[PDB]
Amino acid sequence: CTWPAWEHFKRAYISDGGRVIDPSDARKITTSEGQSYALFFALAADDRPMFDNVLEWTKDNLAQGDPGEHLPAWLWGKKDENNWTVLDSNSASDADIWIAWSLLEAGRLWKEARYTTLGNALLNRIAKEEVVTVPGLGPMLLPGKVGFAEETVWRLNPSYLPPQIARYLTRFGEPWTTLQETNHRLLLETAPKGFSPDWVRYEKSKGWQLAPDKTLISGYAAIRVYLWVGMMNDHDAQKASLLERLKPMAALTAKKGVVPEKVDVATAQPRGDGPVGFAAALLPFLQDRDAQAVQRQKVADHFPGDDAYFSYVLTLFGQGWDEHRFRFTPRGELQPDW
Ligand SMILES: OC[C@H]1O[C@@H](O[C@H]2[C@H](O)[C@@H](O)[C@H](O[C@H]3[C@H](O)[C@@H](O)[C@H](O[C@H]4[C@H](O)[C@@H](O)[C@@H](O)O[C@@H]4CO)O[C@@H]3CO)O[C@@H]2CO)[C@H](O)[C@@H](O)[C@@H]1O
Ligand SMILES: OC[C@H]1O[C@@H](O[C@H]2[C@H](O)[C@@H](O)[C@H](O[C@H]3[C@H](O)[C@@H](O)[C@H](O)O[C@@H]3CO)O[C@@H]2CO)[C@H](O)[C@@H](O)[C@@H]1O
Ligand SMILES: OC[C@H]1O[C@@H](O[C@H]2[C@H](O)[C@@H](O)[C@H](O)O[C@@H]2CO)[C@H](O)[C@@H](O)[C@@H]1O
Repeated sequence: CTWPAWEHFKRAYISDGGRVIDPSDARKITTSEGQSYALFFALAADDRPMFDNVLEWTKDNLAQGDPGEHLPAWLWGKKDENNWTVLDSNSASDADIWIAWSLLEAGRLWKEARYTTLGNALLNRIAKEEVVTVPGLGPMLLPGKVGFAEETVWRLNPSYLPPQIARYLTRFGEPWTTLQETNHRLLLETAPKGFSPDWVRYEKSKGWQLAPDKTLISGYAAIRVYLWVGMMNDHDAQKASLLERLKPMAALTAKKGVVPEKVDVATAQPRGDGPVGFAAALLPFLQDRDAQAVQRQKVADHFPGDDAYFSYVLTLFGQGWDEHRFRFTPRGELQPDW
């Protein structure tokens, strides 16, 4: 029947009108990411009323009524004391992808063609507006429709296309067929010490820009890479290759029992202790039963409060998967626990 942590999330973080609010920002923001994760969780929980409430808010307030015609603006909130509105009209493609996947899986599982039609239109718009062929790489997913592509340099975010979602989307043909391959190579090629970067640049005639840099780190974006990989179905033939490349994050977490806040991608040097959400995010990733139980204790004893949006959503994914609240099939479909 119910998923208690999701029920609490609805009460503490989602407005009556269907917007996920990050309370830690003075502008009391909603992001397209937060909306997209709420759609996913509502679908996993078999919660069509909240799915629809969140979807309608997203459509009307981020997408000018129709995500098939307008990619959702990524940031919304208090712009001035008399104006709650879009704060940045640019898209975030990780959210766009999670919205598209959630609509397509809701349409399939709830047998609702309206969701399928909207998911298809949004997917097509993602391909049109934030997928480009990068010389040397092929088709790649940009992090947003503006701001990440210049004539000779591009910036990517390895957390933005979960491998299981890339595998699911290949059913729609190109560019998704090729994007699944370029995404897999992105993940393998940009983790030279086994740590995936938050953001990474590719430069024409030069390749991936992996030199040591205080900004080339596995942090609050890339923690999601390990989470997505951990939640891949074991029968996905590529899960093993990704676990093997990212194994240093598992070995480092097991060593002192603390997920690092930031790891230098070029040197593997860690700094800081990650929040509880990082512990939960590694639950599906850690294959060793003892290392995973150490992190489980931290999530149990330091479960995120109502002032911790990001750790809460990482916990709904990571603890949710740890509790069998949802699974992915080998093709990246939702295998629901309804
Ligand atoms: O125009 C001046 C300047 O713009 C640069 O492009 C910007 C672009 O204007 C801006 O919209 C975009 O903002 C990103 C933001 O940095 C990013 O953090 C956010 O990502 C979401 C995502 O959903 C998350 O899951 C995770 O990434 O965090 C947030 C949600 O919390 O997405 C927005 C939208 O893409 O950043 C661009 C690059 O900085 C130009 O590059 C520059 O040349 C110009 O000078
Ligand atoms: O016109 C564009 C869309 O506007 C939607 O209404 C928004 C209001 O314009 C906005 O003033 C209000 O802001 C709220 C905020 O939701 C709430 O969390 C905060 O505490 O108080 C603010 C001020 O009341 O948000 C709503 C959306 O939540 C229309 O609903 C929509 O149809 C229309 O397309
Ligand atoms: O880009 C990753 C991610 O950051 C989230 O907020 C972080 C923030 O990056 C960090 O500066 C702050 O100190 O802690 C929080 C998380 O505990 C943000 O909420 C996400 O939407 C964003 O995707």
